[PDB]
Amino acid sequence: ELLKPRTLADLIRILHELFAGDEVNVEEVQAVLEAYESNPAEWALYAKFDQYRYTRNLVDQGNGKFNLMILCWGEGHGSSIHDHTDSHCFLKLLQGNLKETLFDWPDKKSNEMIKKSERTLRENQCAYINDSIGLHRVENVSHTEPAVSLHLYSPPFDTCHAFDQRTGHKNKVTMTFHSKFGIRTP
Ligand SMILES: [Fe+3]
Repeated sequence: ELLKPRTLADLIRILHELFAGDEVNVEEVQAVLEAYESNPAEWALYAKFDQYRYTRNLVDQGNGKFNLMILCWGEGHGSSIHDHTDSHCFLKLLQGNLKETLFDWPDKKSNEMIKKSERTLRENQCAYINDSIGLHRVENVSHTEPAVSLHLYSPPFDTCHAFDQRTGHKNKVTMTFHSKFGIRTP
């Protein structure tokens, strides 16, 4: 019985219920993430920005079933084109807007990766991606507004691939956490 999360802490408790088992009801997880109304005071602790690139701030480790993290995107900050390491990946906007560009998996032949579509993710929306859907890039294209997003990955993963848009070639990257549980982790 999915109820509206009243707070971030309530959302986290609900997520622990939704991930108690071995499978993932994607539509229910997405619905509960979308139903949480972002309250900046509840997540200010995790919203630690860096001047030069986006930061990943771990919020909850989901008792091993998922990583819940907050990403903080300065103006003009964006990601690589990347995969999600055979995990579910939910992305909910907490503040601002992000541009999501979707790409197909490259072929063996070296070729330019041409976007398949793009969309603007707005405040409180929750999007979803997995490797079966494709690859994506996420970018804060704003010149004036930092963006903050809440990401849930299940199972948790510490590495993924970045893809060269000019060729489709991929390189393994290790995810680093800027902070964990509100504590800066150099
Ligand atoms: Fe992603």
